[PDB]
Amino acid sequence: QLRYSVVEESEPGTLVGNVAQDLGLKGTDLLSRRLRLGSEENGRYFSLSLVSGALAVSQKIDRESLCGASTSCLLPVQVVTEHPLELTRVEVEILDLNDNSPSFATPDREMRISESAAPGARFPLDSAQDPDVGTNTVSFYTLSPNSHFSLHVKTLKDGKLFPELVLEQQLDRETQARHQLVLTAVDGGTPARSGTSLISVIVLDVNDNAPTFQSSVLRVGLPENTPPGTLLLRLNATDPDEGTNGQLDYSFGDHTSETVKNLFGLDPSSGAIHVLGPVDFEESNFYEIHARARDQGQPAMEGHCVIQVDV
Ligand SMILES: *[C@@H]1O[C@H](CO)[C@@H](O[C@@H]2O[C@H](CO)[C@@H](O)[C@H](O)[C@H]2NC(C)=O)[C@H](O)[C@H]1NC(C)=O
Ligand SMILES: *[C@H]1O[C@H](CO)[C@@H](O)[C@H](O)[C@@H]1O
Ligand SMILES: *[C@H]1O[C@H](CO)[C@@H](O)[C@H](O)[C@@H]1O
Ligand SMILES: [Ca+2]
Ligand SMILES: [Ca+2]
Ligand SMILES: [Ca+2]
Ligand SMILES: [Ca+2]
Ligand SMILES: [Ca+2]
Ligand SMILES: [Ca+2]
Repeated sequence: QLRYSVVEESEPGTLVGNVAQDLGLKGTDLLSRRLRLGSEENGRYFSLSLVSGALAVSQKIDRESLCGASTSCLLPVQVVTEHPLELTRVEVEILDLNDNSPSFATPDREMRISESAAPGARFPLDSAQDPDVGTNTVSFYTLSPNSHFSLHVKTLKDGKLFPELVLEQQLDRETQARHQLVLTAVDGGTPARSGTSLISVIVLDVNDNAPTFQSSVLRVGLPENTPPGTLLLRLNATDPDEGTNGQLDYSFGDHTSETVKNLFGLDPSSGAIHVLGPVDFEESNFYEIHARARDQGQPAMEGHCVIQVDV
């Protein structure tokens, strides 16, 4: 017969409804007819005033803990009167308050994306939660302003939100090896409550840079009486890649003359060039040697250089 409503989390003593008034009871009738609550468990949440005859909240009620994700939260109690005895079914509806804030699984989420990632590659994000119902749950997401990733949220047939990152511009570890992005979930409350997640995109290295010498061609001079052991020059090639792909070992061309191979010595590590044999100006007065730096990776890459030695 009787249907009342009360807002969730309301403090004990909050009026739910005037039962006695609705049942046509007044004054002595409340004690003559022995107004009561049923022996059911739902009497733990409510109190029926001996004086007022009004139904009130007995303890702070959490509709999240009661109904969960139900559209409506009904709490049925039973009112008992005597002389004559007659029972009244009372349904109290617990209305949803926007007292829960959007939450993420982890404050910080790491995403390891390869540098070679093609534009348009989609990267699903962990969805946020908000145990409130209606618009009091997660309404929309926002992504902090950046230059490589785009936020995309689509609504499923379920109705739940599914956020994912979209790569707008191609990454480059040699520019920045880390992108920190902030993912914010916001509910549709007024005021709106929120939660964040710090997404640190770790750009994984790709061997897309070949070694490079300081100069394309470098010419040097050498006296005709240069003693063996003297270092002519030190090769300098730089690879901006990381780890193995950035380290290199020097080498001569695959078709360097045997004369230049015996006369000129090199170091596959330092790149320093020493002379071993004799060097007469009458035999030859010019040498072009094909220098070559090669990085340790798969697929490997190599840079090339030509050194002109004048004697
Ligand atoms: C070999 O060449 C590289 C670059 O080609 C040199 O790197 C230097 O790096 C510092 C980094 O702070 C820069 O400020 C310099 O301007 C770079 N130098 C040049 C010439 O570009 C590196 O010094 C060279 N090594 C030798 C032994 O000369
Ligand atoms: C999350 O977002 C809400 C609404 O933008 C803010 O009110 C809150 O302080 C947090 O920034
Ligand atoms: C959003 O902001 C909160 C509070 O500053 C952080 O805990 C979270 O990691 C994200 O940066
Ligand atoms: Ca609650
Ligand atoms: Ca709530
Ligand atoms: Ca909420
Ligand atoms: Ca690159
Ligand atoms: Ca790279
Ligand atoms: Ca390399």
